[PDB]
Amino acid sequence: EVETFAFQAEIAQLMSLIINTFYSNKEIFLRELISNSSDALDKIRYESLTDPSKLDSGKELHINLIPNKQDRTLTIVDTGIGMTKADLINNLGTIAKSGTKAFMEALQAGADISMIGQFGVGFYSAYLVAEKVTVITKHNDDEQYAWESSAGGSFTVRTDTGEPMGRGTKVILHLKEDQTEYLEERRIKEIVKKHSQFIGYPITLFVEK
Ligand SMILES: CCCCNC(=O)N(C)[C@@H]1C[C@@H]2C=C[C@H]1C2
Repeated sequence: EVETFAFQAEIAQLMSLIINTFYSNKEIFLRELISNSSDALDKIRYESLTDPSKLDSGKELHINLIPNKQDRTLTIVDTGIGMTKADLINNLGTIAKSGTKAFMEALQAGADISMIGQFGVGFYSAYLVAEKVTVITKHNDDEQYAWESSAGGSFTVRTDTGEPMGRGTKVILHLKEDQTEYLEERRIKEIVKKHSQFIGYPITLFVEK
């Protein structure tokens, strides 16, 4: 059972600005997704201080970067707090509405797309490099869900049947044809070292076979 939803108008507007604006410094997408993973890990770490059973679904707090040249995908996996169905469908998009409006006003004032993180909507920078984004997520209080969008104004959410995650979030970037440089080990290392060197969780860059 796949449910289809319309993005809020302001968020659809942000995604098409991200997709259509000429902007060469696309690598900042990785910093934004890693920062998102770091916050999700902070959240479950804090919550587990007052309730250790919240780590029954997995004690390890880490971030994995998994390129796959065969599928042309880059996956960012974290074992953070995860996202409920209400998060995916409504809550997070609602929060993002005000940061979207502020971000788009700043861009009129001379700001540039690399400051998207200061407005809390860094996730959508994924569409600098991806034609389609799949997010698999599991929160302790909900089931495993798959969110997906190729932009164009709509996203889908379904219950996920694949491998159980335990807890956390997996962002699968289906890369545009001319953005395969972000599948290369030396390029990913360069970006992580430049923008994410002080992230307080182990970041493991997988290599391909
Ligand atoms: C925790 C790492 C992801 C942070 N998520 C966001 O910032 N969102 C706006 C959400 C991602 C999916 C698209 C919209 C919602 C659901």
